[PDB]
Amino acid sequence: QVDELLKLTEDQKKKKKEIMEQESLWKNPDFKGYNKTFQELHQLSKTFANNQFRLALSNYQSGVNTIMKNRDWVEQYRKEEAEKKRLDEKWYWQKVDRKAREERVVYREKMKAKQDALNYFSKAINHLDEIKNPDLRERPEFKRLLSDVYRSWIMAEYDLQNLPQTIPILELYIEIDDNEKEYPAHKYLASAYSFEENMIKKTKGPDDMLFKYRYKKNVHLLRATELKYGKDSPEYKHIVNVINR
Amino acid sequence: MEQESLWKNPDFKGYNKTFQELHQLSKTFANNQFRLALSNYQSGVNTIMKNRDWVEQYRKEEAEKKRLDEKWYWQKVDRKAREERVVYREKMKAKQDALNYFSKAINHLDEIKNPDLRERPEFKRLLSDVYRSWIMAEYDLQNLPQTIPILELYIEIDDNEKEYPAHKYLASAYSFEENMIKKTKGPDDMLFKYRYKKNVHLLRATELKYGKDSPEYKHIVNVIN
Amino acid sequence: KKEIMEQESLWKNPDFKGYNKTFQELHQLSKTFANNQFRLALSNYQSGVNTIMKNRDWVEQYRKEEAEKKRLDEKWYWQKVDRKAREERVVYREKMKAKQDALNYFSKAINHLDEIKNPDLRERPEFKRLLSDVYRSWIMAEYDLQNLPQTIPILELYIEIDDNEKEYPAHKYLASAYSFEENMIKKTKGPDDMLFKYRYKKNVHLLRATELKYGKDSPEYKHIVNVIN
Amino acid sequence: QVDELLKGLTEDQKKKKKEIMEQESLWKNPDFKGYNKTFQELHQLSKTFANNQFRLALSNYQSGVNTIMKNRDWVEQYRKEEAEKKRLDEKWYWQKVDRKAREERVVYREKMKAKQDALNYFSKAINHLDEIKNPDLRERPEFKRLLSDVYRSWIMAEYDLQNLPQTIPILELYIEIDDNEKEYPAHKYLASAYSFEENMIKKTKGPDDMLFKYRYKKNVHLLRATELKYGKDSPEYKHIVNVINR
Repeated sequence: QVDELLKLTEDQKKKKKEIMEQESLWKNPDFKGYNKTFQELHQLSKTFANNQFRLALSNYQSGVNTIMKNRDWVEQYRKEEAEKKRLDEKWYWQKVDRKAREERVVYREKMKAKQDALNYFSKAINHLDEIKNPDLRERPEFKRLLSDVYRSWIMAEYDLQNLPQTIPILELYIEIDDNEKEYPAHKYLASAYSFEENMIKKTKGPDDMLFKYRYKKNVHLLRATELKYGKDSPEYKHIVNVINR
Repeated sequence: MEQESLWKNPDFKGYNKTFQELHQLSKTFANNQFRLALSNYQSGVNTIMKNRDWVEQYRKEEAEKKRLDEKWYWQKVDRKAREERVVYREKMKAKQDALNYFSKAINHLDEIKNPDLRERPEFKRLLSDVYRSWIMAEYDLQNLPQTIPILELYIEIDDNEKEYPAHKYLASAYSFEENMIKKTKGPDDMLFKYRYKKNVHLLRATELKYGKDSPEYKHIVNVIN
Repeated sequence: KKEIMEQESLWKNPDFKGYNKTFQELHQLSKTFANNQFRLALSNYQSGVNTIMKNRDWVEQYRKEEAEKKRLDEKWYWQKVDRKAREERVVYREKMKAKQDALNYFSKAINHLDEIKNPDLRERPEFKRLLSDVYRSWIMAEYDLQNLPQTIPILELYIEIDDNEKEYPAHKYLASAYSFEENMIKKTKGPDDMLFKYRYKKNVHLLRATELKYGKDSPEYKHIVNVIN
Repeated sequence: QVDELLKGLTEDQKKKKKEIMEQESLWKNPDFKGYNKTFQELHQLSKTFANNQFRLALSNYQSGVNTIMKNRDWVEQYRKEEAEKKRLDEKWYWQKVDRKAREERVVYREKMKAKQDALNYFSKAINHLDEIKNPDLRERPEFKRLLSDVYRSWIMAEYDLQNLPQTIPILELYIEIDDNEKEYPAHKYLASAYSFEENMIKKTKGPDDMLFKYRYKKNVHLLRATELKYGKDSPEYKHIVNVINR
C-alpha cells in the first residue's frame, strides 16, 4: 500500500513549495526539467572550474540525452504502428499477438537505452570519484551533480520496474548532504522493500526474509510520512497505527 | 474473391445484405420453425455486432482518459493488461451468448423433419450462415479445436466442400491440434492424424483456388513429400 | 578478442557497470523462467553482491576519514606505522565480516537452486546462468582476501556447468590456487602424495589456460610444455 | 603506559603552562615549514661567539638537520606520487596490502639512510665542540645551546625510528647540561626508553634483575616528568604514585 499512502502559516507555505520542488525532480526527464537542469549544471561547472567535474557533467548529459531520445523514439514507433493498415488482420487473437510483438520491440529499446544511460551515469560517478581533494568534494556544485546522477539512475531503473536495483543507489543518494531529509527518497526506498516483501509472499519464501523486508519497508514508509506531513499529524498517527495493528 | 468476401468478418454492409436476403427467403419458405431459427440467428449476430461496437467504444474511452498518476512504463503496461482482460472477458461472454442463440437456431432447424423441406435452398442457406458465423466467432477468439466439428458439418452442405476458405480454416484448425499434441507430448496416433488431416485440407484449399498442376499445387505436394 | 575480453571482465570484484548489466539480465531471465525458487535464489545472490559492494565503499570511506583526521599527538614515524597497522586490522576484520555475510547469501541462493528438483528445469539456460554467476562471485570474494584453497572446490563446480570449461580465467585461477596449495605442502613439509597431486593439477590448468587463450602449437603453449618437461 | 600517560592561577599557573609549551615545542622532528626562527637564532650564536671550531660544529649540525628536513619532504612526496599512480593490474585486496608493504620498506630504507648521515654530521659537530679546550669558552651560553641542540636532534632522530635504547646514553648526557634536568620532555623520553627496555626483557625472557632495573629507572623518570609539568601533590602526580605503589 506504499504507493497509495502518499498524496496556512509562513513555514507551512515554505514547506509545501519545497516538497513540490522535490517531487518535480523525481520523474522521467521532460524538456522543461532538462533545460533547467543543464542550464544550472553548466553555470555550476563554470564556478567549479574542475576538469573531472566537466567530464562527469558531459557523461551525465549524454545519459539523460539517451533516455530523452528513446522516449521520443517510443512515441514515434507507437504512432507509426497505429497508423499502418493491416489488411491481413481479421481476428482478435492476431491484433493481440501483433500488439504483444510491438510491446516487446518497445521494451527491448527502453532496456537498451536504460543500459547505455546507466553506463554514462556510472562513468559520471567514476569522474567524480577522481576528485580526491576533500575541500572540492564538500562543494555545493559537487554534491548537486552527484545527487542529480543518482536520482536519474534511480528513476531509470524504477521506470522499468527494476526496483531491487534502486535500493543500493537510493542508499548512496541519502548519504549526500541533507538528502536523508527528502521525503521522495524514503518513498522510493519503501516501495522497493515492499516489492521484495511481496516477492517473498508470492514465492512462499522464508519468513525471516518476509519480516526483514516488511521492517525495512516500514522504516522508510514511517520516515517518508514524518518528513512530508510531520510527526503528530493525522497521516503520521495513521501510519503508526497500520504498522502497530 | 466471392468466397473470401463471404468469410469476411461481420460488418454493417454485410449484416444488412444478409438479413435482407434471409428475410426474403423466409417469406418464400413460409415455415414457422425457419422463422424462429432466423430470429435466433439474427439475435446471435446482433450480440456479436453489439460487442464489436462495445470494444471499440471501451478502447476509445480508456485511451481518452487522463492518467495523472501513471508516471512509469510498468504502470501503463499493468493498466493495458487489465484493460485487455476486461475486453477478453466481455468478448468471451458475448461469444457464449451468441453461440447460445446459434444453438437455438440449430434446434429450430432440427425440428424441420420433412426431407423435402430440408433440401430447400432457403434451409441450406440459413444452415450455412449459422455454421459460418459460429466458426468465425470461435476462430476470432482462437478457439480453433472447437471450429473443427462445425467446419465438418458446414462442408457437408450443398457445394460448400468446393469453398477454398472452408478448407483453409479446417487446415489451420488441424495444424493447431497437431501443435497442441507436439507441445503436450500427446499420443503419436493423434499427432499423425492431425498432421494428415491438416495436409488433406491444405492440399484441397490449394487445388481449389490455384488449380491442380499449378506452381502452388506442385509446391504443396513437394512440402508434404 | 571481444568475447575473451567480455569473459575476463566478469572475473573481477563487482562494480557499477557489471552490476547494472548482470542484474538487468538476471531479472529478465527470472521473468522467462517464472520459478519461485529461482526468484528467491536471485534475491539472495543480489543481497550477496550488494554486501560486497557496500563493504568496498565502506573501506574507501574509512581509509579517507582516517587519513583526513588531525593527529596532534603523533610526532614519530613509528607511531604512524603502529596507527596504520591498527587501521589495516579494522579494514581486514570488516572485509572478513562482509565476505562471511556475502557467502551466507550465496549459500542461501544455492539452497534455493537445490530446491529446483525437476531435471528439465535444472537444464534451463536461466538456471545455469544464475548458478555460474553465484559461483563466480563466490570465487572472487575468497580470491580478494587470498583464500585461494577455498576457491578450488567452487572453481571445480563452476567448470562443470555448460561450456564453462572453455573459459580461460577459470583455468587461470584453478592453476594459481593449486600452485598455492603445492607451495603450502612444500612449506609445511606435508605428504609427498599431496605435493605431487597439487603440482600436477596446477600444471593441468596452467596448460589448459595457455591452450585456451593462445592456442595449441603457439609459442606460448610450446613454452609451457617445455617448462613442465 | 608511559606513552598513554604523558601525551601533552592566572599568574604562576599561566607562567607554568607557557614554559611547558615552549619545552614541548623544542622537542619535535625538524621540518622546513617554520624553521626560519630556529635557523636565525643559530647563526646569531656563531656571530656572538666568533669561534672557528663552533663555526664548524654549527655547519655540521645544520647539515645534519638539513639531511633530516630534506628526507621528511622526500617521504611526503614519495607517498603522494605512489598514491596518485594508476594501478590497472591491481584487482585484489591482498595486492594493495603487498604494494603498500613494498612502499613502506622503501620509506624505511630511505629514513634509515638519512638518520645515518644526520648522526654522522652530529658526531662531527661533537668532534668540533670537543676541540674547544678553554674551560671559559665551554661555559659560554652559545656553547651549551649548540651542544643541547645537537644531542636533542640526535635523540629525536633515533626516537623517530624507534631506536629507543640508543637514546638512553644521549638523554643522560643532555640532562647534565645547565638546567636541562628541569625539562619535562627529557624525562618523558628517558621514561619511554627505559619502558621499551623493560618490555624487551619481558619479551626475550631476560634476567629479572634487568627487568626490575629498567622498570625502576622508567618509574624514576616517569615520576620526575609528571612532577615537572603538573607539580607535586597535583591529581596527576598523586595518580602516578598510586600506579607505582599498587
